[PDB]
This record gives sequence, C-alpha cells and structure tokens, in this order.
Amino acid sequence: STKVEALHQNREMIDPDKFCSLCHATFNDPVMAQQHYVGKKHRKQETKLKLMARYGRLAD
Ligand SMILES: [Zn+2]
Repeated sequence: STKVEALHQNREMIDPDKFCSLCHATFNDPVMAQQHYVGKKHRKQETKLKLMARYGRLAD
C-alpha cells in the first residue's frame, strides 16, 4: 500500500484516495471511486444500511 509515488500529470489523470462509509470500501483512482458511487452494489448496501439504522429504533 506504500505505492510508487510520482504523480506525473504529463499523461496520467489525478488519482485521489477515497472511501465509502456505507460499504466500508477504499479507492485509489478517479474511475475506481466514480464506478463504486454509481454501481448496483453501492445502491443495494446503502438501502440495507439505511433500513438497518431507520428500523433499529426498536425502543424509546
Ligand atoms: Zn459504497
């Protein structure tokens, strides 16, 4: 995970490190990050976690 640090913008695009708190997933490229945030697995797990948190109010 140390990576071959160079960041040479001559032909390579910007590659920020990113994370998803709904799916517990990490990304290290622009398209990798973007693809996660719009994929079926992100939608499905977002609904699952949202339902778990919303319905979890079993006491008052
Ligand atoms: Zn996600």
